[PDB]
Parts: sequence; structure tokens; C-alpha cells
Amino acid sequence: NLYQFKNMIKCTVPSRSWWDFADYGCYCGRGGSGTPVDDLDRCCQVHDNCYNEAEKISGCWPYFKTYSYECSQGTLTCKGDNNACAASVCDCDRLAAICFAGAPYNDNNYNIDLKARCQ
Amino acid sequence: NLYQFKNMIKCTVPSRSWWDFADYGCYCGRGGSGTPVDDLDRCCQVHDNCYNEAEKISGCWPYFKTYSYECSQGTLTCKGDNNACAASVCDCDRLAAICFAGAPYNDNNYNIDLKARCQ
Amino acid sequence: NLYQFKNMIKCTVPSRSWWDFADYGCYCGRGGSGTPVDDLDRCCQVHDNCYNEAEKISGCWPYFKTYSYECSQGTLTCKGDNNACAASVCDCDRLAAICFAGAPYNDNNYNIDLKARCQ
Repeated sequence: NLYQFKNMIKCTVPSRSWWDFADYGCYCGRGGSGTPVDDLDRCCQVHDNCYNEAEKISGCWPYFKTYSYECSQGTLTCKGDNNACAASVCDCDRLAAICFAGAPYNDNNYNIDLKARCQ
Repeated sequence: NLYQFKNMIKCTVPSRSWWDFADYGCYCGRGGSGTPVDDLDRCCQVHDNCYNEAEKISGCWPYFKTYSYECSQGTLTCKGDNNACAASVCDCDRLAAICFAGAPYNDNNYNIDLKARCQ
Repeated sequence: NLYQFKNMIKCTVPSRSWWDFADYGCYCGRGGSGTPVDDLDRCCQVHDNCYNEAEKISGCWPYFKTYSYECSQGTLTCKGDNNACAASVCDCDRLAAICFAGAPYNDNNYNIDLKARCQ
């Protein structure tokens, strides 16, 4: 679910606040249109597409689905004790947190003019 | 629930991204104040007033309530197998999707200055 | 849960729309960074820090957690029939509603430029 996602980002990017990734570029937080403005914005794009596919599973609502995982000092792991929906969602989240960790964060791409910068 | 509403707009307005209607005018997405800037903004205002009514039912939280419906090729239907809350929310959503479908989408009314344009 | 919080602000600040507090300052709605621009923005900051603490309880997701409370003519009360998570979240919400009620609402701090105004 949304809270567990927030907690994965904390695992991999402890230095940053979850709020920083909530309104970044064209895909982080909101977004589904434009072109990723940068690497991090692309991570968000990819996570978006990932959630899309998980939704193709009946009764799978990504932000509401609680899954089983563990953060062990910068390391994320989704557990086996998850159903199809929980398993797919945890992997999307897990991969987005890792992506956020190796993508540089540009301040100027934070809280941008969607209309002006996103197709 | 929120995911099912997103999927209704997909049913009727396949050509557009659900994110397009997430920050449009004064009422789409956010909003509850101003005067609809256009037809589509009005749809959103009506949906909002519809949700308000649905909340008058004890324990009815519109964005969380999962209902039963079906999209069959541009055609929406709310099923009978819904309790009062589910039934009322599906109706609000189903009507907003159809509204969105016959209301023109103006780019400039996307991601506008709320303060400047909404009372 | 999120709906119940909305209804608490209605109890204490009937005159205002819940949407007014949804994008105010640096912490109302979004936010977790900057410095409260004003009293109300501080309320939101405190609520935020309150939610953080409540999350320290296993399985406690503040916006999803339904609690038991009552608004009795501008008066909020959290009931005893709440588990630890419900009890802690209701308290955060109840205190935010009261805070909102005694904090002045400045129009210009509504829907501001986060980048420009929030560190």
C-alpha cells in the first residue's frame, strides 16, 4: 500500500523526505503525460506502467494493497507470503525505491509547471 | 473506489489519460470552490455534489468504497449486487464518465492558477 | 480515516471548505519541507509529525484507519472504543481540527509556489 511504498523509499533514500518524490517532474506523484524530464522522472514513469499491469489482476488496487516485505539496512525484499496482487505490487515498489536511490535529484524539477513542461 | 472511477473514464474516454482530468479547472481533482470554468469543469462539480450526498449514508466513504459494475465497449452499468453506499457511489462515477465523454477538453484549463481563477 | 478528518474540520470550521486546507502553505495537503509560512501552516506541520508517530505502531496507516469519534456542535471527542492505531490517529485529527479553528486563514498562502517558498 501507499504507506509501505513510502517506507521503501525511506529504506533506500533515508536522506530524503517522501514528500520530495511526491511532486517531481511529470510522473512523480501526479503525471501520466509528457516525457520524463530526467532519470528520476523516468523511475516514476516506469513505476506508473508497472502499476498499470498489476491492475490487470482482478481486484488489484495498488495503493490499497498491503503486501509483505522487509527493509534490512538499505536492502529491500518482497516476501513469498503474498498473493498475485500483493506480489506484483511489492515488486513495482521495490524496484522504484532502488531506482530512486541511483537517480540524481534535481531541485528545479520539483513542483514544476505541468502544462508548460509536460505533453 | 478511486481505481474503478479511473477505469470508467477509460471506458468512455479511452483516448485520454486519467491524469488529464485530475487537475483540470476548479473542480476536477481538487476543487470545491469557484464557478465551473467550462463544461468538463461542471461535470466535476456535479460529481463532487454527488459524492457529498453519498456521504450522508453512514459509513459511506466514496473513494474507498468498492462497487460492482461493468464496462462493455463504451457502455457503463452499475450492478444490482451493491449495498446503498456502493450503489450510490457507482451511479455518481458512471454519470461522471458519461459527462466527461461529451464535454470538450480545453488544454488551457489544465493545471490552472486556482487563486487567480477560482472563487 | 481521510473522510473522518475532513468531517472534523467541518465540525470546527463549518464556514470553510475542506479544499481550502488541502493546498495551503508548505505543509497543508502536500508538504513535509520548508518552514511553516504561518500559524495554520504550522498546524499542518504538527499534524504531519503526529501522523509520523502514529505510524510507529505496526499496521497503522493514518489515512486508511477508521476510528470512532463524535462531533457535537463544534465539539470533538475521540471515543474509547478505538484500538491503539485508531486512538492515536483520532487524537491527531481532533487536535488538527481545533488548531485550524483558532488559526487565521491567509488567502495568499493558498496554492503557493512550493519551490520558491519552501526549503
